[PDB]
Amino acid sequence: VRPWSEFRLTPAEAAAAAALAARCAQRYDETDGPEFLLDAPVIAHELPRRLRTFMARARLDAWPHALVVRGNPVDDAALGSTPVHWRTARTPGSRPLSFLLMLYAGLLGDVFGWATQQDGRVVTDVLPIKGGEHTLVSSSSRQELGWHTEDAFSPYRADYVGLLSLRNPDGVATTLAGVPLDDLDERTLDVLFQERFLIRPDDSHLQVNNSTAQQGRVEFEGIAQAADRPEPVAILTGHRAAPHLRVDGDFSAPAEGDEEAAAALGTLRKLIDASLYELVLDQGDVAFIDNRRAVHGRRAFQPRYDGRDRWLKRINITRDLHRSRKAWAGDSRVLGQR
Amino acid sequence: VRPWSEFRLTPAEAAAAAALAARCAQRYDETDGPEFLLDAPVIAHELPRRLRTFMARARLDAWPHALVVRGNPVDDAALGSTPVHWRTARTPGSRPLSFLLMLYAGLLGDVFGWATQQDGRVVTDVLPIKGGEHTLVSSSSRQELGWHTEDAFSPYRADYVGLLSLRNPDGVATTLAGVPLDDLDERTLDVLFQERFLIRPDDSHLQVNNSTAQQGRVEFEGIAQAADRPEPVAILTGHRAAPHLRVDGDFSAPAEGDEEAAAALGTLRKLIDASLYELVLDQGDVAFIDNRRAVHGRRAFQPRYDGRDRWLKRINITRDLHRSRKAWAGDSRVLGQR
Ligand SMILES: NC(=[NH2+])NCCC[C@H](N)C(=O)O
Ligand SMILES: NC(=[NH2+])NCCC[C@H](N)C(=O)O
Ligand SMILES: O=C(O)CCC(=O)C(=O)O
Ligand SMILES: O=C(O)CCC(=O)C(=O)O
Ligand SMILES: [Fe+2]
Ligand SMILES: [Fe+2]
Repeated sequence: VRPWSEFRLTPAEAAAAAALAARCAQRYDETDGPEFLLDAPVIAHELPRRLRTFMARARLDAWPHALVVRGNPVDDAALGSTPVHWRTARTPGSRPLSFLLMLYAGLLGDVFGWATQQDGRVVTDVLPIKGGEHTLVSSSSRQELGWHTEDAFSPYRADYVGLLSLRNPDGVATTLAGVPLDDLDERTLDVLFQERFLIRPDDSHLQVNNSTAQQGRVEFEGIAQAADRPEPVAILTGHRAAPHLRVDGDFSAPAEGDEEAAAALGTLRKLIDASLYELVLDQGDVAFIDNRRAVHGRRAFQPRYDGRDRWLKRINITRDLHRSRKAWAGDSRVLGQR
Repeated sequence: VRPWSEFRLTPAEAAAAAALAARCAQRYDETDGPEFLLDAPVIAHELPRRLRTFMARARLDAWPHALVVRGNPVDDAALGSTPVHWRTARTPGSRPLSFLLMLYAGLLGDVFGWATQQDGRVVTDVLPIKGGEHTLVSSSSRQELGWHTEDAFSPYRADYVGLLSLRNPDGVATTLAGVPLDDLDERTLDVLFQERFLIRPDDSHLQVNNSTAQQGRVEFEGIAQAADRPEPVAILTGHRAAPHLRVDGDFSAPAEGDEEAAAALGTLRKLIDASLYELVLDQGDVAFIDNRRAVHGRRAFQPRYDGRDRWLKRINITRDLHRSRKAWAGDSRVLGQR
């Protein structure tokens, strides 16, 4: 069995999808422009029908932790070297694949970015940054990226996180875990459903991990409020037989002095640690991780820094953009508050 | 200006959409079968491109209370007489248009029904029922159907309510109103955002307005719990500059003894009453009402009972089916709890 839903493109289907993305790259200036943001969901209707059927059906299944699409061709010579930083990572060689990721994402929902993450970009980059090996952000390497709900601190966090592997020569594993419902006793479950936990914003939302500019500066103040004064929230929500999950192994805490909540979180930690499994995104594989059913991370790896490091394109997806309307900057798709 | 977003099909576009719906009616046994429920969203990708662009873009706009599509051809001779009851309302003449409504709905989200409403049907019927002129349900006529959020009692209520006019010879108006934000003072607004109100299920969820059978019987018990023991909820949620609305003019009440909450609800009533406007769905018009931004109703009218009464097909749409997973019966798209 597999805890995720998987689809493998035929070479013909993969070529057709690539051709469509290349056409988009020819017609539009960038992926994050207002034009392509609006058009991509409709252009995505031209993708191979079997893939559209998979994405429409698999999203509605009750069980999978992710939707995985294998077999998108990538030519390393055409792609070029892995960027040394996300700032300069919008290379011409990676451009068609960025368009491709957004097309696939459009079949699942409304894409968006954060003003406080990688300069408000919608399509972001995951790659190892020299000197940042032992950090809590996606550009880490030597230190394992601990399991987490994406942007757990925020009520506007994605429903799906898309990851497209541009290259991964050494097969470094993405980690995943669902709610450990087979082992959570009812008392512990009861406590996890109560608003007795604190969840602060991760380090990617700090100014230090963004470019030196006034572009999207006011949104960093809302990150500070979330870090300094986190209101108590629940870890589990919804149906007790299939709960949605909101937790971060490195940024979650119990409400101050609440030892019963602490015990529940401690138990949850051990159960997620013990059930954590691996998904290897080989070059050309795309995963859309269900950010409500599963937490995810990335195994520790030794970075190369020789031009062929592991490199993913990444995108946040929500089923309903209007859920985050308080955090809207304007007509843009870049979220944040004060 | 218009408070809703409007689209008029060209005759060619309308004919193409009709042709697609007719093809679906030929290929599938019914609209509510598991097959067409799953396929309709992908088949909808074959609708006229200008319409798909409208639906993709208009849904993301911040302002409209509804998305209105004009100009679907309807032949009264082909359609046949208006049914005397919803039970027998799945007539061959109305079948293609039911498929059409579901195709359009598939562009906006996941369709669903309620076990306690019209025998769990996904595509439901709005028509006057003889002897039921002065009721609080959609089959009323002589008594105005007061403004309401659809299924306000439930946290699984639709994001969009679709209404397709099969006929409306006397131009009876659907009523609509947004949040009266131009007139709500901040104190009143503050109170409406607090969990100080009760909202009970409407009369369409009662057993008396469903067929005599054991089909979907356990779900009526959850309706009783909502009616007997309503937990306090808010009327307004989300962004204060653009709140989402949850209210029913005939089923909302303040929390017991809460006079400040009562004052706020009383004020809201008068402001919605005063700002209520009309939308006439002529034969062939389809409206997708934003059930979070607007309340809606229907003007009082004199029923004919001569075979040509006003008749709509209706459908509930959610942006995320998994929001209601506690209320899932099984793999079906019919909601309810105990
Ligand atoms: N436990 C954690 N490391 N949480 C933060 C995860 C990494 C973060 N989502 C980023 O893009 O950098
Ligand atoms: N205030 C009201 N009348 N609320 C109930 C509205 C009618 C209900 N949605 C039905 O289908 O019959
Ligand atoms: O590198 C990976 O596979 C996971 C990256 C990740 O968790 C993130 O960017 O949020
Ligand atoms: O008849 C109309 O136009 C409105 C019907 C309605 O409000 C409903 O069926 O929920
Ligand atoms: Fe992540
Ligand atoms: Fe209604």
